[PDB]
Parts: sequence; structure tokens; C-alpha cells
Amino acid sequence: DTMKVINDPIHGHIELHPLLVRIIDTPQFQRLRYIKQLGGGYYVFPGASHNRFEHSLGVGYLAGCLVHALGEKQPELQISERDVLCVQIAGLCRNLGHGPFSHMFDGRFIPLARPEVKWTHEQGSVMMFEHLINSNGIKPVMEQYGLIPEEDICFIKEQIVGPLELWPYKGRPENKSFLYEIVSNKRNGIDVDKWDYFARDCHHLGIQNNFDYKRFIKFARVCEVDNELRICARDKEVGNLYDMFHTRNSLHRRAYQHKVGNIIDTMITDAFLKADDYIEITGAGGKKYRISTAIDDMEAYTKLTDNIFLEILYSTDPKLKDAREILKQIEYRNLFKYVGETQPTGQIKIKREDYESLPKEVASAKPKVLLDVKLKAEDFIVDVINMDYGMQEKNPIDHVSFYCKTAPNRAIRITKNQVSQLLPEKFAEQLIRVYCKKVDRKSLYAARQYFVQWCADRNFTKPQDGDVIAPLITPQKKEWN
Amino acid sequence: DTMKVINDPIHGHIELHPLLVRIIDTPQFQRLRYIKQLGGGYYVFPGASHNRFEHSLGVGYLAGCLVHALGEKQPELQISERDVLCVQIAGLCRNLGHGPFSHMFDGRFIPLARPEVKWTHEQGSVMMFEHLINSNGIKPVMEQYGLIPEEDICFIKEQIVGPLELWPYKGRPENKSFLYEIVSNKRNGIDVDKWDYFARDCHHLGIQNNFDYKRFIKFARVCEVDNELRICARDKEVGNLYDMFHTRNSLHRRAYQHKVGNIIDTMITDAFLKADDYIEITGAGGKKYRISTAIDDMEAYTKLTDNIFLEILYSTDPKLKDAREILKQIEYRNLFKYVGETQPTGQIKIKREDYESLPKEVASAKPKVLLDVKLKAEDFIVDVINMDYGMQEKNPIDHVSFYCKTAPNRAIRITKNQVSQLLPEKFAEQLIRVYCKKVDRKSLYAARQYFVQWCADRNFTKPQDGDVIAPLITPQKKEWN
Amino acid sequence: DTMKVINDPIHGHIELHPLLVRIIDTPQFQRLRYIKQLGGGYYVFPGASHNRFEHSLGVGYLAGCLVHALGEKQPELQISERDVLCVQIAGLCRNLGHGPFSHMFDGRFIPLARPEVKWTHEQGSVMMFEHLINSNGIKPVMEQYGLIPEEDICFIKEQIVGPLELWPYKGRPENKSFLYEIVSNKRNGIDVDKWDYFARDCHHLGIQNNFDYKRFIKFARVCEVDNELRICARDKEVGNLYDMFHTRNSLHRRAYQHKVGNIIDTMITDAFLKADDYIEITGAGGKKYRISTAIDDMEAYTKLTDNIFLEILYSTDPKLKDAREILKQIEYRNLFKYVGETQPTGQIKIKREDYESLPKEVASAKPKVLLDVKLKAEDFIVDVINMDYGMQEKNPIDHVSFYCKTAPNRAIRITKNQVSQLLPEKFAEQLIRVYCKKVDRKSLYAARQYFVQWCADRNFTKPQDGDVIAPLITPQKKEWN
Amino acid sequence: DTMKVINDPIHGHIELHPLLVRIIDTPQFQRLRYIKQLGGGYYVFPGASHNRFEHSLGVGYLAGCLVHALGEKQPELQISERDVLCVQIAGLCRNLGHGPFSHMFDGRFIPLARPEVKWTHEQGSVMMFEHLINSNGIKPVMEQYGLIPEEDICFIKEQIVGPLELWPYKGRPENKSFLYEIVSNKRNGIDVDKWDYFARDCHHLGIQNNFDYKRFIKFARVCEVDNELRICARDKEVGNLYDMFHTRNSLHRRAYQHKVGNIIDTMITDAFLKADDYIEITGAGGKKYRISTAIDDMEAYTKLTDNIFLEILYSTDPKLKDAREILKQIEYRNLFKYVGETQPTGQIKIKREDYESLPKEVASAKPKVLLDVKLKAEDFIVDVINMDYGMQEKNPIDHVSFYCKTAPNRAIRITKNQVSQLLPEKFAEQLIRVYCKKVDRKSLYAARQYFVQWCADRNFTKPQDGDVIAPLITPQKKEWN
Ligand SMILES: Nc1nc2c(ncn2[C@H]2C[C@H](O)[C@@H](COP(=O)(O)OP(=O)(O)OP(=O)(O)O)O2)c(=O)[nH]1
Ligand SMILES: Nc1nc2c(ncn2[C@H]2C[C@H](O)[C@@H](COP(=O)(O)OP(=O)(O)OP(=O)(O)O)O2)c(=O)[nH]1
Ligand SMILES: Nc1nc2c(ncn2[C@H]2C[C@H](O)[C@@H](COP(=O)(O)OP(=O)(O)OP(=O)(O)O)O2)c(=O)[nH]1
Ligand SMILES: Nc1nc2c(ncn2[C@H]2C[C@H](O)[C@@H](COP(=O)(O)OP(=O)(O)OP(=O)(O)O)O2)c(=O)[nH]1
Repeated sequence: DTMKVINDPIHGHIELHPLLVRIIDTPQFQRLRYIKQLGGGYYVFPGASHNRFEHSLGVGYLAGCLVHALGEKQPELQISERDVLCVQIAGLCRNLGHGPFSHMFDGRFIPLARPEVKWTHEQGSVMMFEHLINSNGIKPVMEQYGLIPEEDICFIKEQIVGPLELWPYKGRPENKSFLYEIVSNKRNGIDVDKWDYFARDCHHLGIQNNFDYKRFIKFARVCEVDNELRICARDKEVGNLYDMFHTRNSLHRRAYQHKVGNIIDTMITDAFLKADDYIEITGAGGKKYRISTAIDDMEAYTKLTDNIFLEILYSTDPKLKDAREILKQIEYRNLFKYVGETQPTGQIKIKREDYESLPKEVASAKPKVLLDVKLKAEDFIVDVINMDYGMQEKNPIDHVSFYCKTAPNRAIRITKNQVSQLLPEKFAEQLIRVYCKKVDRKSLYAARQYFVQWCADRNFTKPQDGDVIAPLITPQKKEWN
Repeated sequence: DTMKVINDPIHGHIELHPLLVRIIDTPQFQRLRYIKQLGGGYYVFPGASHNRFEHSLGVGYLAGCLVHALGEKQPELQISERDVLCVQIAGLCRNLGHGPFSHMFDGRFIPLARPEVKWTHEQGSVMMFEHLINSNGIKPVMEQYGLIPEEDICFIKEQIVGPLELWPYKGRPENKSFLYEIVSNKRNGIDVDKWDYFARDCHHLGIQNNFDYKRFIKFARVCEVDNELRICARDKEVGNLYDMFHTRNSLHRRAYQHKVGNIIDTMITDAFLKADDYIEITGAGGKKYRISTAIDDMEAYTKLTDNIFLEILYSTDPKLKDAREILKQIEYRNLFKYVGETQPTGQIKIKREDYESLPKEVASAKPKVLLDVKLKAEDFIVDVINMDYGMQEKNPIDHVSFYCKTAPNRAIRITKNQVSQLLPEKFAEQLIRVYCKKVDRKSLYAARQYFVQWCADRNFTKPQDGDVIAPLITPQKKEWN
Repeated sequence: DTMKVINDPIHGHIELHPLLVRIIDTPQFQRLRYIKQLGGGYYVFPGASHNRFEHSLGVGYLAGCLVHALGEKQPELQISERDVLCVQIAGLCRNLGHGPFSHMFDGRFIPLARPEVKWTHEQGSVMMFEHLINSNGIKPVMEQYGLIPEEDICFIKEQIVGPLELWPYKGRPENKSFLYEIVSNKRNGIDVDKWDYFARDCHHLGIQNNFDYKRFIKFARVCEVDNELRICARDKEVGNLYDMFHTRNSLHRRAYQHKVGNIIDTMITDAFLKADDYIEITGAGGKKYRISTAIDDMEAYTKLTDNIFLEILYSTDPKLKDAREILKQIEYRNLFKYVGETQPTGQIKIKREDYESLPKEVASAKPKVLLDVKLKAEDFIVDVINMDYGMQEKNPIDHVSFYCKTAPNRAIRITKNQVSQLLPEKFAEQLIRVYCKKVDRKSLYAARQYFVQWCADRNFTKPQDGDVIAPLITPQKKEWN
Repeated sequence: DTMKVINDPIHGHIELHPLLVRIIDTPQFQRLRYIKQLGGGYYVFPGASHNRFEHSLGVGYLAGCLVHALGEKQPELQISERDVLCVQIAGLCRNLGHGPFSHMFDGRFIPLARPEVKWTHEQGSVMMFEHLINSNGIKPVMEQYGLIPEEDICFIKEQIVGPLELWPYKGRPENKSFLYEIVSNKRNGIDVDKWDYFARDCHHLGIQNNFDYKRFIKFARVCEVDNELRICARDKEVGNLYDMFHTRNSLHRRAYQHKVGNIIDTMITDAFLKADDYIEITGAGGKKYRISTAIDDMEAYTKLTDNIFLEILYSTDPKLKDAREILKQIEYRNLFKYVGETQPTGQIKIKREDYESLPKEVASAKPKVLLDVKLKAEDFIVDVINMDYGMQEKNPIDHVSFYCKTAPNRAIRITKNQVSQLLPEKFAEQLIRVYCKKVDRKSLYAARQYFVQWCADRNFTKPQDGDVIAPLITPQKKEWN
């Protein structure tokens, strides 16, 4: 065994070490070929055919680039080949736990199908990784290339998910703290996973990525901060970091939360729920699981991919008729209709436990207009979306350490007013989308009136098209005019 | 209904007329989302996740651009909105007939599973189109937008497949002859399908496309040639046309016929053959079909996509054990091993009926070397690939009509020696690849010796690595040295 | 004469009407080949070799695209071929008035060399255009193609510079009001000049352009707003407009106001000032002009380009020794040294009349540190830069008209809180850069201390590297820590 | 001093060692900012504003990448930091000798102005480099970074120009032979200079570059070939090498030898010839040079750039009237007119000594057509262009060494028939362009007839538009029809 070269349209020629090749050439990894990076987004942006597999390659490559670059610039850090391999492996392997349609699965489906469980793709990635290592005799191959499985497997898992339980990490000591900032940066979110997806999703969506990760890597150094060694950015890159999260937010606004992409994810999720009793997936020892319980057995989860969409779509069992019908409406483009969007005002923040009650409230609003049809709670869908800079109300740049050219080893902080008065004052907001399940002309008109009345009742922002969709409702509200 | 916009990473914002949108939003069209443009290539180039669906959109868009451009430049042609829509529909619909993994299906699987039938994706596209139209009540919508179904459906079919039987076409008369050169150009192969796939495949593969279709469109005119009106290129674009086919050939060399991509296609094909008795696909009136017979019922063919790969992979039926095992070897990357490549010499041309006997000949060669193991016909795969400029021995530029700036209405011909002595002297060749099903170190070494000996016996070209893989064999052949 | 095609790396193949070709093929237009778009930026970003000439072609092309697109979508507007040509010509010709190194000339040099005059490149473009038309017998060619010079020349001039003096425009009536929003949009700054430079500058600088002008053009419509017909953007594009000005601001931050690019512009300006008495440029009737007075005669201005830099650099006249020395220091990279950057606080806004007194204040600060050398007012340069969204304190999106899909003919307004809480709260700010003319290690250290002390004295923001460059000064200020 | 970073739109962030920075920040290097890479091409492709400066940076960067890569993959080669710097310096400095408009200068002007001298830009680069080193005290800086000027300056000069006089090189011994194959590969022309210009010219011209140099670098190794250590390509890259020269040829066909670009270069050359008696350039010790003699003194040559075009254009001296007039015709686009293009037939090859007599032969042809005007030898220009794969008649791939994956240290050869029957049979050809200095309609018509008759008389290829431009002449020739 020697090194392999892969051509990636984002990164060009990526060299893979033979150990990485062995990890990649397993069912658990190859599975990622059959899970779309952006889920329902492909049904809006037809370039976004890409899957988690190629993204994982890119993340592993970039993890390698950053760690090599630091080591070249600063030999005093004592970064070993062993460290490099462990970081690359973590990079490759942090997407392993994703399920059908990526964020649809852990973001929409599991929460609705198994509300008692608490589950994340990060957790899944750890479990899948364990299963991958054990099912495929990787440990011998690791030690053949100088790894120490007890330490190193812990290190890898920790990079993906955080401390498995004061320095809280057991895979590496504090002098190598900076290594935990590469693959999944818990402190501020500036990590190579983002860098790959910005460039890859833009390339496929047909929009333009504003962020130069190569520049950033070139200006990255390790400096002591509070008795940890941390990655530090050159002071002047601070604008470019602000812009990085601006770009993240734009991609979410235009693509990842596109209103139609999300309603498709919702329809798919409904279909999965209706099929969950009847689909069976064979796991370990011939035991059988549902879509919703495949997460409890990694052998079954291995076989859970975008394929279930098509298994349902192509089924003939009458038990699956309901689920199949929903997916067929997706193909005919008979989708639930978008009514509008709004935001909460001032202090108001909407909690997860209230989400269930929001379609009720909308149906309860009492618009003063003549309506032929009357709509019920169940006719409305209300999607609440939390947009932030990755740390709820917090500014992640306040958690970044910088250095200046005249003292490269001295870490510093930079505040917002030290950069620009043109930056955002807040770093978290919520969007509320409302859709109607009844798609006819008269139902849609009514839904608009309930929606706008509801916005007025709750003192939300005026929908942009409020005066056009609901001309009789909007005048009642003073603030709107 | 009004027009829709789609964002494509190759073409940007594509406007779709409502009629085109109605055609697209059907199960027969949406099916294309689940068929990879490049089949097994995705397993070698991980950027090549793209499907036939986004390619079809691109082809329809480009068909519209070209026909608009001609009409703008030359109103005397009397191109109607009706003509435009019919050309766009043909452009969208010429990929409808592809099956699982695209060219794998009609190039490898169907020929092996049903040698008596003569089947092409083109034929399939016509049948699928008919099915699509009838299953979805499109005819009323066509006449709603000014189309005449009897004429226009014929026109569309003819564009895709040629005359359904002096002027052999019934969809349009000779004065509109040029329209048949847009979507699928039977005369020289210069059409918008190539243009989209060059650009789209390069974007995804991560290689660079040499061909400027926009330029070409801007210099295109219609001129009288032998009492037909034909599309003509400006004289000076002749070098760029030569280059267009050079590019086609390079893409085939590096990507579409990559030796590993092809062996994966072969392994998948094998698995499909072993599964063909046991997989059942439900067609019209609940009737049941095999993978190989789904092409006889369009309702079944609708449900025949890349999904069968995963149906086989994830199956538990012991009847499918053999098929499942082959696909599992693909995931482990336990592939049949490449032995080498060679070409025939001088006049020698290998016919399709001899393909079956080639693994026999290789096993029959008698290399003078000590061999621990001895290999049989069934241990060898021999892939023969015909590379040309799209017209076997012929130079497609001899079938192109040009015009010069001083007489824009006078069509002319340009010969090869009028352009360059640096062009190819031949326009067709064959490549022969040989692989071994026994993958161990000793089997592989033996296979190399049989291979090189066989090349010498048949007076083929010396493999590039001949002197390294078979140092004892290569000296016997004088021509090689 | 017929149409010409030009290949542009940004837009591809641009068709030019013969009239446009005639305008282009004049000394007054071709002059733009010898003026760098980004001036001193080329000395920091070596890909930025591009000149105003190619940018002007792009602007004219884009002006044509937008006006065609509107006309196609809305024939009721009665846009004529005549209207199209006039808009294209305005687009081509709005950069005619730029001088050596573009914004360096009107932004730095003329203000310093002739403070009594008020001069802008826009004014210059009008004068140059008149000169171009008259010197080259264009009027006959205009009427040959259906233009009416009295009306149309006024129209073109007005598009560039505004009303030459209630509907204030004479070139076209109110029913064609929208045409004045294409080339140079006085209302909100959303025009095709920006769209070309975003794309062209990015392509050359090696940074990525976030803005999709093609998308924007597709969603543009004309709607009645207060008895004017105005261009209107689709409501959902409002995020993308915000992002457009965000991008503008980033390009200014990283490129157009790069601290070194600006100091180079300053050094060049200094050299021009020292050479202004001795360089002579022959204008109309053999009369002679200086660099600073060439703006009074268009014949002379025609011959004023980046070439003067090299005329000075290569000169042997001892009268030019001082000017030549400054340029030579640019080649040796002996530049004035950057000391730091800071901003005013809260309400504080610095006016143009106080700029001259700022180097005085810096020298007057009294840092408590041991200094080997002592610096005077003349050793400091203080560059004050006003960054905004193009309308000082105003939000340009408040001056944009939108429309919704359910009422395409009804214009509406959208406020900031109707879009996002993550947008900027202010739309203008100031940056202050300080440089030192004495470049040695000890002078530089001193300058850092004066600078930081001065910042503290004026209650400005703490320089990002304050604690590294001036560790003894920064503790005195409470707010900083 | 520490390292600098430069952002290039082709290569991204390039790191420059301080020594390289010192070389770059000199008048002799910075001079390259004012010489256009493609000369008169900018007047056809307006994106081609790029200068030799940014190209040189790219070449130096790429030289560094290749040498680093070889050293990383094969430490046994003993490549030192010293070796790396010397290769980078050579890469930066191989363009130093170019003159105004690049190839126009040594290809057209010098040969005509000083036919007795034998001069190349390569020779110039060596002299400029010597001048650069001595004028700027670089030798001390070289030794400060571990270079040995006697050896290393020789090494650098040798890389650019070859042996300055059996191992013929003195800068390095045979064991470091491969280092001479990086910057200017005398054996086969595969070097980093091409790689930068392919990518940079394509980016600016707006055409697409087919060559992946990064791929090629990754597969490059050093192997023993005939007791030299040489750079070797992986066997399977052989198609990609063929393609590299195919691309070179296409770039020459469409861009570098564009017929109008070339005639502009000719017109500029003419103007330079007419100005050469009157322009004076001050060189070393106040001594004075002409445009044509500035190559004898590096101090004068330093000041010789594209600027002379504008010095002439803007001059008022009546002695320069003739020269100024020619340049003014360029601005009005009053160019010498292209008549047509043709090639010699079969064996016929045209020698340099016959070039001067070709306009005579054309004027002496006797076409049987009625002509109002009659043209003389001096009214014709005849440009003969030798197109090849860089080695006249020879196939440069026959001078490439390859290696196979099973024996990475064993170099091999690959012949053309081992690759493809679709490759070119010849590797050199000639193109003949003819232009007319009299531009009116009747002079042009006549010139077409002389041209086509002359082609017939010499048994050349039929111009592509022969039957349109000269319908009365073409029938006389049997071979044409
Ligand atoms: N850009 C580019 N990529 C290529 C080309 N040929 C192959 N690739 C891509 C496909 C894969 O992603 C990667 C590896 O392909 P190779 O043909 O280099 O490796 P393979 O393992 O088939 O051959 P080997 O094992 O080294 O004989 O590079 C090419 O000509 N250009
Ligand atoms: N380039 C780009 N494409 C976008 C953006 N937003 C959406 N798209 C893409 C997704 C689709 O392929 C296409 C159309 O999306 P739209 O959101 O304009 O259409 P949609 O039908 O959702 O809106 P509508 O039904 O007209 O309210 O444009 C954007 O900001 N930029
Ligand atoms: N992208 C591309 N651009 C080209 C090619 N050939 C020329 N160009 C560029 C140069 C110009 O910007 C534009 C027009 O060049 P042409 O060679 O088509 O025009 P020219 O006026 O020389 O030919 P003509 O008067 O029509 O015989 O296209 C080509 O093969 N590819
Ligand atoms: N891609 C990119 N390039 C930039 C940016 N800012 C500057 N550049 C370019 C211009 C130069 O070619 C190169 C280095 O410029 P920098 O401003 O980083 O260095 P400078 O020497 O002015 O800063 P320093 O001396 O380190 O304070 O990068 C940016 O935000 N993004």
C-alpha cells in the first residue's frame, strides 16, 4: 500500500495516506455517497447533487493542510506525523453520523419520531466511527503506521464530539490544545468543516463564496493564551472573519433555509413518519429496526440513506399508500403553499416547546374580512428558524485570538468597535415561515389574512408584501402605517 | 401559470416557459434526478455526483439560446414561438430514456442481457416522452400555448431519434431543416447536448473545458446548402471545431473511459445480470418486469434508476447473495485488477461479435516464463473501446458548412489541409484493456505475462509499461526492440 | 460597417453596434487603455493591471443588457433601438473623464494642486464626450443610425452627470424616467457601473465577488412610483441588495483603501505636485498646459495618462530631480511607513477643513516615553477615509422600490427591520490612517508612541496592535484597560 | 527582513523569501510592470492588460513549487535551501530581458533595425540580471542567506540561457542535472514558464486552459537517465503532455498570432523604425542611445518600455511626424488590411532569407481580372509564421522520460503509436499571412486577386475564402476544383 491521489473540483489533487484510504474503503464511509449534502435543497438548486462523501474528503484534506502548515511554520510545537493522521481522520470522519437528507434527519425527523431521545449527527459520527474501526480491523493498520489506538481513538472521537466526560481532554495534553481547534472548533466555530462546505456548496449551488481559507491558513499561528496553546489569526484578518460569518448567514438565507427547500424537507419528513411503522431495516444479528430506531444499531444505520425516499416512492404495499402519496405530490410539484415570513420584535424569543401551538394561534386569529372558506390549525405549517453567528446571542469574534506582525508570539483580543461601526449589533434572530396545506385559490387568500392578522396580534414584523396580500388587514396596525 | 427561473451553476439563471415547467414536473422527468450522468465515474471522480436531470435542463436551455439567436439574426427564417418551444422540449427530453448509471445500461447491460434487441437510450427517450405526454394530460396544455400536437409531437420525436420511417421528416418542411441540427445533429454531431455536457462534466470532474459554445452560437447563420436551409459556422471557427472534438476525445480518455471507472461499470453490470431473475419491478396494471425487461413498459422503466444498485446492496434474500457480494466488493474496493492497455495495428479492426472470444485468446497465449499459477479464460476481462470523432472513420468537419464575412449567405466547404498539417490523419481507433479477476500478487504477475505475450502474438502495440511488467517477454518482439 | 464582437473575460462575447465601434475607435476613448482602474492598487495586487478601457466596454455592455431585458419583458414601455443605443453610449462613456491613476487624480492631486477649482471625473466625462463627438464627426454617424443629436447628446450627458440645470431632465420625458437609473443611478447607486467593477476587480485582484447582477436583471421590472416610471426589484431580492453594498464595503476595505495602496497614491501625488511646474502638455492651438491645468483643455487632457508617471521616472532634467526621486523610492519600496489606524468615537465626525491640522496634532501629543528622536508635523501623514453605503449616513435600500409576485405592477417599500436584525445600524464611519515619512527604526518607534498617545488624547478607538507597539502608553487609558 | 505574501489571481497567496523581495524591489525588475505580456494582443483581447511583472512572479512561484515537491518526495536528491532559492531567482528573472511589447521587440523590431546583431530576450535577461545584481548590492544579501555568488550567479544565468560556453554546466554538477529542467527546459520545453503563461493568459484573454500543472507536479519524479538525474513523468500522463502542446498551439492560433494582433505589432514596429533616429535614451555616464541601441547598455535598457509608444504618440517634434502618424492610425483603427492566409504544400519549406522577396512575388503575379488600381511590392506585407511543438520538426514527447508505478525508479520511453493514432503526424508547419497597406475598397479587392493568384502560382493551399474573394481566379487551379 502507498498513497492515493483524488481529483476534487474544489481542492484539486488531494493526496491520501494508505491508512486514510483503508478507512475510506469501508461500507460505513462509502455510505456517505448516498446522502445529499443539502437534502431538499437539490429540489430547488439542481446543481446541488453533491453528497456528504466528497465533502468529507474535503474536510479531511483541509484538516491536513492546516496542521501541516502550523508544523512547518512552528517546529517548536512538536507536531508529529501521528498528530497529522489523527487530525485528518477526524476530519474525514466527522460527517459519518448523518442520516437521510442530512439535517432533515436529526433536525426534523428524529425530534418528531422520538421526542424522548436526544440525538445528534455528532453523536452518530462517533458511534459510526467505532463501528467502522471494529467491523473492519482498522486498529492493526493504525498501529502498523505508528498510531496508538487507545490514545488516538479517544483523540479522534474528542475532536468530533468534545470531551467524552481542569483540562477535560484525554486524547492529547494542553500543549497540543490547538489541535482540537481544527476539525470542530467548539470555542468559536472557525474550523475546516465550514471552509469546505462554503466552497463546495457555492460551486454546486451557483453562488459565489466570499471566504479565502487559504489566506487564513497562511496567517495562522499558535500562541499561548491562558496557559493553553491556541490557534491565532493575524490581526488584520479580523474583517475577513466577520465576513466569513456574514457569508455563512447569506448561504443560510438564500439556500440552506430557502422556503421551498424547507417545505420539501417537511413533506419528506411527514412521509417518513407515515412509513416508519412499516419499513424494516435489518441490523445486527438479523434483528429488525425502523427508520426511527436504526440509530440504535450501527449495522442498520449503515443501510439507512436517501434510498428510503425511493423505497417508499416505488413501494406497492397498501400500508405505505399514505407515505407514497406525499412523495408523489413532491414529484408533481403539488407542494404546501408558502404564505409569508415574519420576525419577532424586541426582546421576544420563541421556544421549542411552543412550536406545536403556533399553527393553533394562526387559525385562531380573527381577521375582519369576508372569507368563503375557513381554515383549521391542521391546515397550517409554521416553521421557526434560528439564525445566528453560531453561538446564539454571542459574537464569535470575541472568542478569537489574534497576533500582530511586530509581536508574533503575543496573543491579543480585538473588539467590535475596534473594527467597524458597520457591523451587526445583534448576532441572533428568528425567522417565522407560514405555509398552508390547502392549495386552492380561495384557501390561499384566506390563509394570507389569518397570517397577517396573527402577525399584527403578536406585534411581529410586517410581512414585506403585507399591503398587497392583505390590504384590508394592514391599516389596523399603527406601527406599520 | 407563469415562467419559472432556475439557477444552474453552469448557465446561471435559466427561464422556463410554463409548458416546459409542466413537462418537468412529472415522474417521468423527475426520474432523471436518480440517474448519475457518468455512472461508475463518480467512484473515481468524487465531484461527478451530477445527474441527468440538471444536464437535461441545460440542454433545453442551450437549445433555446441557439434557436433564439438564429431568429434574432435572421427574421426571414420565420422561426415562430411554436418552433422555439418544440426545440426546447426536444432538448429537455432527449435524455429521458437513460437507465441506471446512464451509458452502463445501454452500453453494457442491455447488450449482454438481451442481445437480440437493438436498444438505445434515444429510443427509450421517445417512448418515455410518449408515456410522459399521455400519463399527464400534456396535449391540452400544448394546444393551450399554441402547439399542434400531431405535428409538434412528431417534430419533437424526430429531433431526438431521427426520421420515424428526399425530405424524410414530417414534423417540419425543408425550409426549417436547420431546426433538426440543434438538439441532436445526425449530420456531424455538433449540437447543444455536447455543449452542455462538456461544461457540466468539466465543472464537476475538476478538469477544464476547452470549448466556447457561446462564441460559436454568435457566429452561427443559416445558409442554403443543396436546397436545404442549414446551420453554418463562420469560416474562421473551423479550428475551434476541430478542437471541440479533440476535447471530446480527451474527456473520454481521462474520464468517461477511465480504466477503473469502466471496471466498476463492468462489476455493476455483472451484479445486475445475477440479480435480473430475482428483482421485480411493477409496471402497468400490476404486471411485473425484470431489470432487463423494464424497457418494454414505460411505467416500470419510470421506476428503474440507480436505486437498484442499493436495493441489491441492501437485500437479504439469499437468491441475491451473488449479486450483493459483487457490490460489496466495490465498497471494499476489492476490484478486478487492471493488467494493461494496447491497440490494434494497421488495418486491424475488432468487431463486436469477437468480443466474447478475447478472454479465451489471452488465456491461450504461451509466455516462456516460470509461473506458479495458471489462469483460465474466465479469469480475464477484455474491454474494447472505440474512440472516434463521432462518425467512425469519417472527419465530421467535412460535413460542416461554413460562410465567410464577405459573402455571409454563401455556404462553403473547408478541407483538412486548408486548416493545418498538425491535425490527426485518422479519426477512429480502438483501445483494448485487460483486467484479471484473480487479484493476488502471483495471479497478477501471471496475467501480465499472458497479456504481453498475447499482444506480441497479435502484433498489437507494446504496452507502455511492457518492459517493466514483462521484462522476459518484450525482447522476443522485434518491432518493440 | 457591421457589428463587432469583443471577447471579454468577464462577460464573454460582447456585440458592438457599428456606431459604438465608431465612438470607441477615437483617441479620446482609446486613451482609457493607459489609465489603470485601481491606480496604486496594482503596486499591492499585481493582478490588478486592468485599465479603464475594458471596464468601460463592460459597463456599456451591461447597460445594453438591462435595457434590452426590460424592453423584452415590458413592450408597453416603448423602448426604442434609439433608447438602447443612447444608454449603451452613456455606459461606455461615463469613464472618459478619469485622469492618471483614476481616483488618485480627482481625489488627491487636483484638490491639492488647484484647491479653488471644483472638479470631478463625471464633469470630465461630459467634456471629453463633447470633445470626442466634435473632433471625430460622430453627429453625422449618429443620425445615419436614427439618433437625433440635440436630444440624444443631452440624454447621454444627463445620464452621466445628472440634470445640466418639476421633471428636471430634457433628454427624455417622465415616461422614460427609468432609463436614467441604468448607467449612473443618482437615487440609490444601484447601476451597472458597480456591477462591472465588482466582477472585473475581483477577477483581477484574486478575490471573490458576492453579487449576481444577472439574477438581479432578470427580476427587474418597471413600475409607477409617484407618477414616474421607475425600475423596481422583486421583494425577495432585498437581502441580495444589502449584500451588494456589503460587498462594496469589503472591496474598499481590503483593496481600494488598502493602506499601502493609498500611501503609494499619496507618494505619486507628491511627485506630480513637484513636477507640475516643469511638465508641459500641448493642447489646442499649440498652447501649453500643466498636469494641473490640462483639465481646462480636452485636447491636452486626451494626452494626460499614467504615462506621466514614467515621463517623470525616466527624466534627466535636474528641475525634475525631486519628483523623480520620490518615484524612485516607490521602485525601491522605500515607502512612507504605516504607523496605525483608528476611528473617531460616538458622535465625533471629522470635517475636510480639519484634515490639514491633523499631522500638527499628532506631533503635539506628549507621550511619557524616552525617545531618541523627536518628530515634527511635516514628518506625519494622516489619511482620513469616509466609508459608507454610498449615501453618507443614509440607507440606500430605503430609496429602492420593490414589487411582489402577487401584484407585479404595484411598487412597495421595505424597511430594515422588515429584513433582518443582523444588518448594520449605521451606514457611514471614518477610518484614520497615520504614516511616518521618516522610515528608520528609531523614528518609527517614536511615531508609534505619538500616534497611540494622540488616539488616547482624542478618545479614539484603541489601535488593534496598541499594546504591542506602545505598551507604556496604553495602560493610561481606562476604557482600553 | 522577513517573508512577504503576494495575492495573485492565478496562484493565490505566494510567499516570497526576503532575498527574492530584495531582487524584486529594484528598478530593473519593476520595469516589467510596463511591458505587456502579449504586446499588440491587448488591442484585440481587451482583457490582456497583464504585464511581464506578474508573469515573472508566477514563474518564480511555480519554480519553487516544483523543486520543493521533488525534494519532499525524494530527500535522497539532497536538494538544499540554496538550490531552492537559486531556482526561484532564475524563475523570477528569466523575463528581465524583454523589451517593449515583449516578442514584438526581439521578434520584429531588432531584426529589422539591426540585422547584423544577434539578440534574444534570453541574452538580455542575463545582462539585465548582472546589472540588477551589481547596481543594487545584491551579492552581500545573497551570502547573508547562504548563497555562494560565484557558483550561484553562474547557476542562475545558466538556467536562463544555457551553458555559458561531457557535462557543460558549471553552476551545478550532474547529480543535480534535474534542476536545469525546471525554469527553462532546453531538452523538451516542459517548464514552469509555460505553466504560468497558459493559466495567466487564459484568465485574461477569456479562453480556457486545458493544462493541469498541479497534477503534473504531483506525478513528477527524478530518475537516472543515461547517467544524468532527470525529471520524469508518470507514464499515464503522456496524453496530458500531448495535450499541453496542443493547447500551446491553440493559444498561438487564436491569440498570440491573431492576424490583427500581429499587424498591430507590425505597425508599431514600423513606427518605432521611423522614430529610431530621433528618440534618445540616456544610459550609463550620460551617454545616449537609440531605441535600437539601448540593448547595448543596461542602464538605458532599464528605461526602455511600452512608454515609448506613448512618447511617440504624444510628441510634437516634426521629426517624429511620420512615426506619430502611424500610431494615430492605430487609434482610429485604420489598420493595414488582412488579405488572406495560406500554407506551403508537401515538402515546401520557406527560408528566412526569402522573406524579404515575398511581397515582390505577390505584386508580380498576374491575375486575369480587370483592375482599376495596380499595386506594388511595397503595398504588401507578408508575415511567415512557423508553428511547431517547440522543437521544429521534432516531437518533444520523444525527449520525455517516464516511469511506471510498478518500477518508480526505472525511466522509460514512450513512442507516439504507443499512445494514439489520433495524434498529429507532423509537428511543424508554416502559415503565411498577407496584408495590404492600401486600405480602400478597390485596392483591397485587387490585393485579394494578386494574393490568390500568387497562391495558385506557388502551388500553396487554397485560402478558405478563396471562392468568395477571388471567384474568377480559383477555377484555373485543378487541385482546388
Ligand atoms: N484532473 C485530472 N484528473 C484525473 C485525470 N486522470 C485521472 N484523474 C483523476 C481521477 C481520480 O480522481 C484521480 C486518480 O486517477 P488516476 O488515473 O491518477 O489514478 P489510478 O489509481 O487510476 O491509477 P494508478 O493506480 O496510479 O495507475 O485523478 C486527468 O487526466 N486529469
Ligand atoms: N443565485 C441565486 N440563486 C437563488 C437565490 N435565491 C434562490 N435562488 C435559486 C434557487 C432556484 O434554482 C432559483 C429560483 O429561486 P427563487 O427563490 O427565486 O424562486 P421561488 O420559486 O422560490 O420564488 P417565487 O415562487 O418566485 O416566490 O434561484 C439567490 O439569492 N441567488
Ligand atoms: N474566446 C475566443 N476569442 C477569440 C477567438 N478568436 C478571437 N477571439 C477574440 C478576439 C476579439 O476580442 C474577438 C473577435 O476576434 P475575431 O478573430 O473573431 O475578429 P476579427 O475582427 O479578427 O475577424 P473578422 O473581422 O470577423 O474576420 O474575439 C477564439 O478562438 N476564442
Ligand atoms: N485575498 C486577499 N488578499 C488580500 C487581502 N488584503 C490584502 N491582500 C493582498 C494584497 C497583497 O498582494 C497581499 C498581502 O497584503 P497584506 O495587506 O496582507 O500585507 P501588507 O504587507 O500590506 O500587511 P503587513 O505588512 O503584514 O501589515 O494580499 C484580503 O483580505 N484578501
